[PDB]
Amino acid sequence: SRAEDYEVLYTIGTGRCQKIRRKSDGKILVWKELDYGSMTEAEKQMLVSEVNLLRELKHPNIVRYYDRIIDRTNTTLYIVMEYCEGGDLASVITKGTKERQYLDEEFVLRVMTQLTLALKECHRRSDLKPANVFLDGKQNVKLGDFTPYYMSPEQMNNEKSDIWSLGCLLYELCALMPPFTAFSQKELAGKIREGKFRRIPYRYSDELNEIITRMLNLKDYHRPSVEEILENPLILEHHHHHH
Ligand SMILES: COc1cccc(-c2cnc(N)c(N3CCC(C(=O)O)CC3)n2)c1
Ligand SMILES: [Cl-]
Ligand SMILES: [Cl-]
Ligand SMILES: [Cl-]
Ligand SMILES: [Cl-]
Repeated sequence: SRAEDYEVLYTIGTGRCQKIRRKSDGKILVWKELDYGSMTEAEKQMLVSEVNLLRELKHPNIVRYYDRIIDRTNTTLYIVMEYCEGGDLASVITKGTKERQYLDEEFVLRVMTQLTLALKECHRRSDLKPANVFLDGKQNVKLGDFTPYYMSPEQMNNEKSDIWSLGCLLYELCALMPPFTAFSQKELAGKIREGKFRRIPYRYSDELNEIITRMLNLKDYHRPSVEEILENPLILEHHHHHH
């Protein structure tokens, strides 16, 4: 549990995220670097609190956080977590736009199934966007992190709010653009409150279109619950995580 136990391979993004290798057994991991040198005792206490709660989230569809490492010489805290070799979903959407190629329905069903189960676990314990959703090396989808395109009408003015955000994310995976677009937040808010959007492309089934649309209902109480989503006939065993 010291930084010297690991070698940095390279920087993933900029605190700063780095792919690292554990020296003892060669295991590939990543860590996030948090410089706490500019923080008050009160801000460091809330940091330690947040980090200890991260450690108890064990679920196949939530990024796994293993360890935390302190380096007082640099006032740097390192959060060691699993490595998701597939990167984030935002980059998958970007790729699709550039290649002018829509994503497979099977892929969208996997994201839906696995993110719905991550949310179910989050709700049971008590920010859904493509940049916070990660892919591993075997088609598994994991929620991480922890212009407001995905802002729900009610949050504009609740576990059903998360359903709205998943609807927006799944819609963007299919259309390669969010359901509501605009140049300012006030214009965005107008579009959102009206609750109209284009059908996802026709290569996607009426059944997939229907459930996404339901998640985007203006009335939180008409959006399907996590349990109602998972009962959908589209969602099969192979859409779930597999080790
Ligand atoms: C090029 O490969 C990439 C691209 C983008 C992200 C990643 C990646 C891989 N594994 C991770 N555990 C990871 N993180 C997911 C969790 C994030 C968080 O808790 O702040 C930090 C970044 N990102 C890899
Ligand atoms: Cl898994
Ligand atoms: Cl296209
Ligand atoms: Cl269309
Ligand atoms: Cl199969």
